[PDB]
Amino acid sequence: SLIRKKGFYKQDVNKTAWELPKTYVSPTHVGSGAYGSVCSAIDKRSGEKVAIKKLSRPFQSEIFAKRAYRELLLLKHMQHENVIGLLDVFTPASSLRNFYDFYLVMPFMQTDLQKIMGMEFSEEKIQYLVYQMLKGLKYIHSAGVVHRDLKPGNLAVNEDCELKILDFGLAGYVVTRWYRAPEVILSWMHYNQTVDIWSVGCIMAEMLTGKTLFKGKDYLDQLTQILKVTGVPGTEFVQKLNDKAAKSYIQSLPQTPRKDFTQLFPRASPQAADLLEKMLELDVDKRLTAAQALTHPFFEPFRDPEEETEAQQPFDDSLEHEKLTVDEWKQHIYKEIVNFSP
Repeated sequence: SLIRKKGFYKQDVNKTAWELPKTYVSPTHVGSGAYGSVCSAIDKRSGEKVAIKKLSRPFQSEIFAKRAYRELLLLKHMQHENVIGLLDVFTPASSLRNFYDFYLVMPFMQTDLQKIMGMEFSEEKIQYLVYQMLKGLKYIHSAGVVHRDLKPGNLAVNEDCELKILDFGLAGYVVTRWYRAPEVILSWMHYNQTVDIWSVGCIMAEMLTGKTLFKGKDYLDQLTQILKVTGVPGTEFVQKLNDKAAKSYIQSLPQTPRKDFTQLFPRASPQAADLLEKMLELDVDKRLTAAQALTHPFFEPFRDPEEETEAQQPFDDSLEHEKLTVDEWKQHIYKEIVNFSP
């Protein structure tokens, strides 16, 4: 019968109370978000700086509980240098009655691409960063997991430009959708894993030019911006649309041809423009996969096939379809926390 597990101490971080194991010291506020908040801390077992995410009221609803469970399972499953992973998971709770939240411990990353975007990117820096993005995507895709909301704010980077993908596998009024694939925005055919490769294309274009590639105040406005770049698609593509109205709209447009991408991107190398052309492709069956993109000459200076690993096993969340009670989800989560091993 306890207030918290032995070896836990209570401390305020960013004016909220955290409960941490003795082994994590000097907690320092990093940020507050939609599902929790993050601090940095020193693991006195090594002196390594780590990030700790405190989940905020994950058991407030079945929705939040389910997301918390899936996130924990996803982070545990993936084992790849360019995919954010878990060093540790803990809760101060001593029982289910006491179980209100838990904490994820992760490699500390200084910043993210959104924060350093606009700063000047040599093509070498773009090669390096995009290569790492694509290795991470190859890996999660190979486990049957897509990101679906890849954007610069989800790409963590450190001082050495090492990169890790955040917030994968967890995907109104007018939220920004600048990096989302057209087939997702318009739901005009079913998407495959290359939805994320569209996003890579958008992010790479922005690193090249300094400007967001596509914006728009509504979906049709954004589509108009996209077609300025892709050209109005022809017969092979149009036949694949499952939205009759969208098809008719496309067939009724001024039928403006695509590219030249070396003209659209006047400062890009031929290999950069060629890769962009193959990622910013409306046809989801022709768009490059991550594995294919990694073989492109743009990455020749950095390519190491040995680093381009696949997940040995598919991500398997049996309870993904299940509708359980918060108490039931708690037990599942509670169990998953105990079983963890670094």
